[PDB]
Amino acid sequence: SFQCSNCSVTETIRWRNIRSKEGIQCNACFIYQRKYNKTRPVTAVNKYQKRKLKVQ
DNA sequence: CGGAAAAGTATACTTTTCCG
DNA sequence: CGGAAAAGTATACTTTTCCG
Ligand SMILES: [Zn+2]
Repeated sequence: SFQCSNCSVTETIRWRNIRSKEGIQCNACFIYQRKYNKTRPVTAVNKYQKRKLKVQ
């Protein structure tokens, strides 16, 4: 176990330290940044439709 | 007030390393 | 030398806010 370089929560449902230099222990900083860094992959949107296809 | 897009967190699949 | 297990990586999928 390590720590995030922004969050800091030992109980990480799924880590992301990625042996390199920094240690993004959390899954929030990397995955949430999808839209906050650039154009989030439309892949997650394609399945997102699963909700939008039921009611609209 | 409702729906659409943003957002967020878990999970599913995958990989990398260690040890029998 | 290969299997196993946890971390890694990103999409999946449901909720919420906000504007039409
Ligand atoms: Zn973080």
